[PDB]
Amino acid sequence: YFQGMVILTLNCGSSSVKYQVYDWDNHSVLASGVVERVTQPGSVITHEAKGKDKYVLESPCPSHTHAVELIIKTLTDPSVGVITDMNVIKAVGHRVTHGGDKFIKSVIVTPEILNTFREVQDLGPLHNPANIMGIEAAQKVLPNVPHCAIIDTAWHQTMPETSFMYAIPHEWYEKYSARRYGFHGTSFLYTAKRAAVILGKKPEDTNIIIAHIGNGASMCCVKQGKCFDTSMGLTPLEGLVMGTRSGDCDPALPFYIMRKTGMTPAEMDTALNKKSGLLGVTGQYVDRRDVSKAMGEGDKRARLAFNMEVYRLQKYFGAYIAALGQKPDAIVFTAGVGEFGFDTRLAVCEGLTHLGIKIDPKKNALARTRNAETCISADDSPVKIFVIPTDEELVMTEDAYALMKGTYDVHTKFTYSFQSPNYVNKARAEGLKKDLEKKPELASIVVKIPGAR
Amino acid sequence: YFQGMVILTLNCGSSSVKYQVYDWDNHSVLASGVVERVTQPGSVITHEAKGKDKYVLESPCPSHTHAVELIIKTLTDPSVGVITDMNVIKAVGHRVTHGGDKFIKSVIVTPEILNTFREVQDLGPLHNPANIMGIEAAQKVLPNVPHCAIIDTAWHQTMPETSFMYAIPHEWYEKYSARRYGFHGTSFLYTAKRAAVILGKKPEDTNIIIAHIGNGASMCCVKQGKCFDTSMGLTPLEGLVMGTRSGDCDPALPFYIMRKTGMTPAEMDTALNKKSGLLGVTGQYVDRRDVSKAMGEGDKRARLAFNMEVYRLQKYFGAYIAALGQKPDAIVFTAGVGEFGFDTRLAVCEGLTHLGIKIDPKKNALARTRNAETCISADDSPVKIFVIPTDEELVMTEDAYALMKGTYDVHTKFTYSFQSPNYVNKARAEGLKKDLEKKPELASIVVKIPGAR
Ligand SMILES: Nc1ncnc2c1ncn2[C@@H]1O[C@H](COP(=O)(O)O)[C@@H](O)[C@H]1O
Ligand SMILES: Nc1ncnc2c1ncn2[C@@H]1O[C@H](COP(=O)(O)O)[C@@H](O)[C@H]1O
Repeated sequence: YFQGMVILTLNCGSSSVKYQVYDWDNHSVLASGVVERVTQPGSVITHEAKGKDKYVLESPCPSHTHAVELIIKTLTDPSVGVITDMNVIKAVGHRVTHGGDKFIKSVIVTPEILNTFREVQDLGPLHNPANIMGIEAAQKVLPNVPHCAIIDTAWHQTMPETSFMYAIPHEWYEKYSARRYGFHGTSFLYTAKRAAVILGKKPEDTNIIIAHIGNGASMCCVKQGKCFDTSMGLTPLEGLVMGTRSGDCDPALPFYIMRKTGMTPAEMDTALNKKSGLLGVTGQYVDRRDVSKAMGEGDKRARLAFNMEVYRLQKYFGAYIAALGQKPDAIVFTAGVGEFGFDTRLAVCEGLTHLGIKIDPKKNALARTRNAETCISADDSPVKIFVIPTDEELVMTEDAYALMKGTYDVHTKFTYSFQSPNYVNKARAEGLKKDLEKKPELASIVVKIPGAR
Repeated sequence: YFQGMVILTLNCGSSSVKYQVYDWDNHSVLASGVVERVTQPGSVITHEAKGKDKYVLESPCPSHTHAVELIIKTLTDPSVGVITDMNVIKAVGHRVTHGGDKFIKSVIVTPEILNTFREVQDLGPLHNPANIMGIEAAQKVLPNVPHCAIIDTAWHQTMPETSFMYAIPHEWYEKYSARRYGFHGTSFLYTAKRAAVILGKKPEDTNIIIAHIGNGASMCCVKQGKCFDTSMGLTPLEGLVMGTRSGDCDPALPFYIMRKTGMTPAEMDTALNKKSGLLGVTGQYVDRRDVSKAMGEGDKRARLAFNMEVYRLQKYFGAYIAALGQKPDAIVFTAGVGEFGFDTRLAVCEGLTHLGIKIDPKKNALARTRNAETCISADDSPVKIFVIPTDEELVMTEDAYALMKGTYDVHTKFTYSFQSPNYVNKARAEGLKKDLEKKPELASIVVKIPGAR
């Protein structure tokens, strides 16, 4: 088939470049991978091409430009590559963490757009610099395609002022744009649209609450198909318990500790972002699998941490049920913990039965796959409970495709491929076939989508 | 009658000493008042004796000892006083803001207890110093009676670790006692016990949520008659919108602002505590009456601030309904806004009808008095809604009396006078008679107490 409508997506950190290559016309992920230790000794690419063994190569990358060059060379390599030449790529979608209130939707990057991103860099100091370095690097390597910014905060720009304002001097909002922004926007967008499909409803008629429980974790209250409130804040620090981030805390507690320790703001910021959360409570574990395993061995710090995560999730679900002003149609679990953490889901939902959230423990235990969307609520639960594995890369891919084509707009005025009842994820469909060979009962909880055939 | 069982209560700030004199055997408030501008030029006492006109005297008070001396001289004055001599006072109850996790209940002050309070002073740096100065001052003036500490954090010491732990390095808890403490403890204790009486239930069987909405504001989740969670934190900064405090905020937002402004921790702490909240949002108003009046004049900043307060209350009610694991028996409004702010109560409750909270707008509009406990829910509301004017001074009085007598204990093992169905507040009963002359319909919403006669 025609193989020339390919989209590259990139997510660049201070030390890494993650990539995916998507063939739009064949609706297929051709490859994904990561360059690690960028700007450091020992830079290395791990490249996973469809249908092939993992490829690993150490090659120095003192800059993000070297990392993007290594990716392109690997993608076009005759033996390990997946595209014939670099011109197969027709657009690049870049993750940008923070758009302030200057960006409500994805954009094609221009010099003026880059200047505007510099005006908001101070809002996302731990993330935006490397995101922008990745844009600048890829523009040098792939100069003849549009480079697009898909912005983690943009989804949440529908929040009303009563949700996004902090109770702080109004001058801090007016002069420094201090307000709630929220993150995980591409995940919430994708999962909100999938939830609407599963419910058989137009998005604008849906009222749902989504928990993106990854290493970073946040919740979104979706009212009439739009973000109404979300748990992260000005920065990704606020809200739920996370792997290494504190989430919610008395704003004065960091001062008490700074006085006690001698720490200064940037290193209190790093303690709250890199030494807190599950790692802080347990003293050693970041991954929820390790917390759950240690709890099962008797580790009281892990048992506490597990329960703190559960309790804060319960409180946020209750808060956002209140904020909706009505019973939600559904709650949604996504990201790694949401998709695999059956014990977290059980403990959360069992504490919410008086709010209409009735899990079926048998269904919940089966939902331990990335390859299917499932319904784990009891048949008569007032509120449906869905596990919807996310697809942030697809949002980035489709935004870049639609910006290149000229049809992209904000989601209240634009229709995504994955809003179709007949949308399929080819790689996940193949993985599901394998999952069903080992656990045939999983088929009983896969969602039944109205209008699909 | 015998007039010699008198208890003095004191609440000392950096610049003030508030006092009340309670005749225990005659069950009557003899006087209350305040010395203002203590340690400052222009110190002045305002003294309100039962049945007399307000008395005001300027008299210099360079120390809290001078202020306590001025109070005692005023109380024993032949013309404006209320007691024959200082030895009529048999005990003194002092407000202490922060007890850390070292105090679970009220105590008679000894030198060793004072040393223990110094170990926790760093947890309540804006409040405990003046509280302790007041104890030391009153011990000099009234050396022959017990001085008792009634501690704002103690009520909340029943919280379980899953509620009180922050997701921070465990060393900060272990080395610096960093955890959630909560405040308004005397108000929650009193109102929780009154709610149990009104419900006709033993306290240990009650599950209620109390909003103490004063200039400072916090909420308490009372599970089986004990605090389970509360909205203030390590310090009084966390949680609800307040007159000048921010309440909840991304812990990283103060760093973004400090970088932007040059402010240092103590002055960021003061901005968040003294220039935020309603004052920060509106730019000029602290008192909810001014916010509501300005909203009614069209002030968009006041309208925003009103709505932010309402929305955060809704979220906390939803969070604490979730945390209870069951429908609450009742929600309770108290303190000045809770007792008079009918518009706040209406807006909060109308957004919670799907959680069983159904206000009756006619009843709500009548509940604008400090002199009665009322029920403002619709007759068939799943969750009762009570307005219970608080009485922090009575808790302080009774704790001091019971410590002096030797019968005091933590509230799960001790019975207060105001747990009787037949408990009466004499001054409020007289004020209610006057309220009913002007608004006879108020009588229709006064609570009907099981077993009262
Ligand atoms: N099987 C599992 N059970 C529980 N948590 C998991 C599992 N697999 C991955 N995770 C969590 O998912 C996180 C990654 O999620 P994500 O941010 O969606 O990639 C990891 O840091 C783990 O905490
Ligand atoms: N009539 C009223 N309506 C609304 N709020 C009031 C009213 N009277 C007092 N308040 C609020 O109550 C606060 C004092 O409450 P408290 O801390 O309980 O003394 C004031 O700062 C006002 O914001």
